[PDB]
Amino acid sequence: EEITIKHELGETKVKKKPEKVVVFDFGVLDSLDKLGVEVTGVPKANLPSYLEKYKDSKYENVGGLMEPDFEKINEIAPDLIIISGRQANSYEKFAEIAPTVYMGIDTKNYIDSFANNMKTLGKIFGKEKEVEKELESINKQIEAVKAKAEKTSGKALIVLTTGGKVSAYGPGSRFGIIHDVLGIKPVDANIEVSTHGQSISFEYIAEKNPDYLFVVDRDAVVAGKPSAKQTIENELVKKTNAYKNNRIIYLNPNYWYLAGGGLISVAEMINEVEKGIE
Ligand SMILES: O=C(NCCCCCNC(=O)c1cccc(O)c1O)c1cccc(O)c1O
Ligand SMILES: [Fe+3]
Ligand code: NI
Ligand code: NI
Ligand code: NI
Ligand code: NI
Repeated sequence: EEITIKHELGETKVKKKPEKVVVFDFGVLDSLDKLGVEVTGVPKANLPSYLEKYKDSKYENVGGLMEPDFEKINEIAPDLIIISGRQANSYEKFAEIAPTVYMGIDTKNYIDSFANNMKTLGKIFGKEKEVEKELESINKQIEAVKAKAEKTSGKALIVLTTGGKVSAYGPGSRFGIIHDVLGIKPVDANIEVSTHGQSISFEYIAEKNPDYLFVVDRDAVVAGKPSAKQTIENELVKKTNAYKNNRIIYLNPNYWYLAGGGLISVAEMINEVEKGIE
């Protein structure tokens, strides 16, 4: 029983319950994990800590997030390839091999895109109720943090560290869920939305003077070398409220940077926010 999927990059006809599934989005991979859905191929080179089981030799290595092994993908001859924003530009290449669905998060409507992505997996795999149950759990999660949020005021800044440099995310960004969904107040509400974040210096941080400084150590997951500490915790940063209040919250980059938009990653993401402000 074939079905047709509409997505940002077009329309794909897909066999229901495809036998061989290749996944280039870790959110999706953690969602299929979460659902008991079996995958064939993953890019093992960038696997998140929490998805380390997909290193097993039962799974085919199809390369890296930025470096798909196209020849290997061909030899697998998958029934479905699922990609996201990091591979958007290779859509045609993938679609040439096998039916390819694109599943990205619209950051203007994080939760709505998330839900539709998940519901599309529900459809493809016959997992509609399991999906709805998980969507419901995250909804209650949100409301709770949404209450805890409104309890207090105090403004938040979201930063990312890569090689001693630091860049910022605000509403509508890849990390906007903090502001947009969970109801934390942004220290700067008009931050130019950018996939690796608006470049800034410490001069900027110790100015907007946030109560909460959410940090994402990019180097921990792209270099394998955590830098987040030393980049951040320096004189000019330490002057802030957040360092004095011990509210510099290092967010887990395995979830936040390599893998969001999945049943597991979004639940975990929300929990790191909750704990961050309790
Ligand atoms: O278009 C993208 N990157 C192209 C430029 C990347 C230049 C090199 N990057 C890395 O080495 C790297 C490796 C693994 C995961 C990443 O996100 C990385 O950026 C991109 C899109 C959505 C999210 C991202 O994050 C991206 O990057
Ligand atoms: Fe990146
Ligand atoms: Ni299941
Ligand atoms: Ni190869
Ligand atoms: Ni081969
Ligand atoms: Ni329902």
